[PDB]
Amino acid sequence: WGYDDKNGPEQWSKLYPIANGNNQSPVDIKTSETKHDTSLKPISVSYNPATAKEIINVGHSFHVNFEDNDNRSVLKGGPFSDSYRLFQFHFHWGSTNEHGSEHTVDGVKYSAELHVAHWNSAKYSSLAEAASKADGLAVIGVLMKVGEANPKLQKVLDALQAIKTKGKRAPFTNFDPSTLLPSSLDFWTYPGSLTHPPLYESVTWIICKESISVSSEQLAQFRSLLSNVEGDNAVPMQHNNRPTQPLKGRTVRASF
Ligand SMILES: NS(=O)(=O)c1cc(-c2nnn[nH]2)c(NCc2cccs2)cc1Cl
Ligand SMILES: [Zn+2]
Repeated sequence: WGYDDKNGPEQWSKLYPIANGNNQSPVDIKTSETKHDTSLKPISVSYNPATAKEIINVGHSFHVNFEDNDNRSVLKGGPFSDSYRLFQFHFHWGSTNEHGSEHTVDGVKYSAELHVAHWNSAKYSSLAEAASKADGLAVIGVLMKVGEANPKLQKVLDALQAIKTKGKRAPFTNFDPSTLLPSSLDFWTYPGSLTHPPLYESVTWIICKESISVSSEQLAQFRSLLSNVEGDNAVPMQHNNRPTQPLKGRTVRASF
């Protein structure tokens, strides 16, 4: 699976027919159609930098994975009664600065998007159990607007040189990804899906109102990762953002 013409978002529905389901992600958030929900509590994140484990080139992207054997690193609040356990963060980007976010806001496309992913450790005992459950996953999305270089990305960007080709992996330790979140945690929430196969409709999306910055040159560092395995002809990871999907009657709630 990838973002090419023959393995990309338009091809996913042949093995994953949920791609055409009613709770698919990402979406365009129309702010005139959001419903302010008074019952939404503030997002609370409390992550232990010691849970940072590994950075991996997965061919179409890179993932930073976390130790998830215990509740050292948790998300609570917002729409949730259950505590969610941090397990990964990653980014999405586009071929040029003009697009690359997954979510849009009032049709506006940003240059990239951060995803911070968690699984419901109150109700389930593993990511594998949680992955397919309607209440199983919680992902914070942060829209990334091209502009000033973001110094909080530095450890992540410095690590990429050790995972240049598909399947390379390296230790990635002592990192608290709450340092990447915007200063305001005002958010939108809706019920949706993984944005990559297998596209399970198991994700409660938390989309931050406030963007964070990224430079043109930092985006170029993402696009210079290689989708090929070592020794093959180099094939840059140009883009990995899924198009926005129909809301199909879902309501986006606003904390603000
Ligand atoms: N983009 S996203 O909706 O945040 C997302 C994307 C992926 C992905 N992207 N590439 N490969 N996997 C993912 N992988 C881990 C899994 C969890 C459960 C089953 S597989 C988890 C999340 Cl939440
Ligand atoms: Zn993602």
